[PDB]
Order: sequence, then C-alpha cells, then structure tokens
Amino acid sequence: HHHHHHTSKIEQPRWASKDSAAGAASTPDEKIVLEFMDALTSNDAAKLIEYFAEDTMYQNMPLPPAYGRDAVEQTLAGLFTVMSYDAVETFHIGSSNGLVYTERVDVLRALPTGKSYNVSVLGVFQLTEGKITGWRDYFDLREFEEAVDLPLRG
Amino acid sequence: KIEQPRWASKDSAAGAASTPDEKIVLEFMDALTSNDAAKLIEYFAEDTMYQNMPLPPAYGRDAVEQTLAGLFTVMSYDAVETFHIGSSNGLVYTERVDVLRALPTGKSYNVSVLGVFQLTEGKITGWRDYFDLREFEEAVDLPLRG
Ligand SMILES: [K+]
Ligand SMILES: [K+]
Ligand code: NI
Ligand code: NI
Repeated sequence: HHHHHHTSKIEQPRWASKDSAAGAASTPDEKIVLEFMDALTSNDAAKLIEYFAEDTMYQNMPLPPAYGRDAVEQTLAGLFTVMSYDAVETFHIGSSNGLVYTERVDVLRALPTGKSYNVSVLGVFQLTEGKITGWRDYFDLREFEEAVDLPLRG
Repeated sequence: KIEQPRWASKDSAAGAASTPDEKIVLEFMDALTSNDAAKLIEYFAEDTMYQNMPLPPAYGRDAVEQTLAGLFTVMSYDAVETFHIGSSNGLVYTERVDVLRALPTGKSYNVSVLGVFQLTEGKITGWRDYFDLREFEEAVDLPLRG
C-alpha cells in the first residue's frame, strides 16, 4: 500500500484560448459530451455506460479498442479497477458532421501506486440520436505509465 | 495504401473540408509529404506554436520551422489519410493516419493521430498532434524520447 501522492494542479496552456467560447458547448451534441466529461470523475461505469448506444465503440488509442456497448463497459469498468479520474478540464470543444472534439487534460490517479498525473488528451466523440456511437482518446501512454508506475500495455 | 477503420464515420462529408480553414488544413496535410520545413513553414503565422504532444513544444515561427527540420532529418512522411475533419471557434481538428518512415532504419509505421489547428486569417497560429510515441519508436526502431 502506498499513500496518495500529490495531485498536480491543472494549468492553462499558453496555446489555450483565453476567454473565448471555444470551451463552451455550442450544440446539443457538445453539451452531451461536456456532461459525459463531468460524469467521468464519478468513476462509475454504470453511470457512464448509459450515454452509449448499442452500436458504439471506445478506444484509448495506445490500448485495444472495444466495439459494442458490452465491450465498452468491460473496458471502462476494467480501467476503473486500477485507475481513477480526479479532474477533467476541457479547453477546446467543437463539432462537425456528427463528431465532437475535446482538447482536454485528464487528472488520473493510479490506484495501486497512489500516484497522480495530468494527461494531455485530444478525444473525438461520435453521436447519434443523442447517444455516443464512438469515443476515441489520443494521448501518449508511456509518459503516463512512467509517471505513475502503472504499465497498462499488454 | 491505408485501410479505413470500421469506426470511421460513414457520413460522406466528414472527410471533406467544409469551411475554408479546413481546406487550408487539408492542403497543409497534403504539403506534409514534401518533407520540407521551409515550405511547410509558409502556412504559419508569425505568432504560432507547434507540438507533437509526446515531445516538447515549439513556440514562435522560427522554433516551429527548426523543430520541423529536426524531425525531417530522421523521418519523412510517405502519406497522410485524413478520416475526419471538423471545426468550431477558429480551431480545426483532424483524425488521420500518418505513414511515417524512419530514415536511419528504412522501416515505416502507420501512426494514429488526432490533431488540432488554430487558424487566424488563414494562418496557422497553433498545431498540436496527439498520438502514442512509443509504439512508433518500437515499430521503426527510432527512439525520440528517452
Ligand atoms: K465550442
Ligand atoms: K468535414
Ligand atoms: Ni508494490
Ligand atoms: Ni509510499
């Protein structure tokens, strides 16, 4: 057992829009996506899986994809077994052609080591009838694994 | 050739540029395969930035050009397929696959990338690409982060 290490503060990047509504939901899809982002810090796969359609998918791109609502919940619950969201900060959100995009920072804690890290993420959300039919998050896995001593690949 | 993943939107418009910022970004994408930092830097505003996120950022057009030239000394783009392009509030986003070849080993690899571009008056004031560096390094045997 390891004590909970220091949760680093979420800083506003130089390149982040200063006060514009680049961070605000402009469409109903974007508002859903922003609400999903708020739901992440609950660390509850039950709460999260309700946003998804049956025909959906989910992939953290350095890790294997999950296709289908059933595989998505297995993957979400799986990650919540070793990892926990402490904060999600969304700098830029936008949408075209049925896709939402979020440039954000995820503050994660690795349960087994007690350590914490701020992951720079760009993610894309596919919506249909108000439901998430795809979610892909792009980020560097090695820098996260090494910062919190939690290798996830394989 | 690059195969299209099953998760790609089947909306016929999601790959095409919809606004003029997006057309610029798509043309810049096409220009990446020139592997020419001095040519690529033309799309950038004076007050700009650039960061492949697993690597350090480059602030200012001059750093941006030198960072592109440094990368172009060990790798080259062979192809860039953009699956999705979208835009809001002056930022443009691209879900794409970059086929990158490592010059010291000759091996290539298909990198899954989601990029964001900030554009003012058709000038790139920001470019950030998100992707996993280690699987690329391992595939082509070219370390870039220690
Ligand atoms: K917005
Ligand atoms: K489009
Ligand atoms: Ni131990
Ligand atoms: Ni300890």
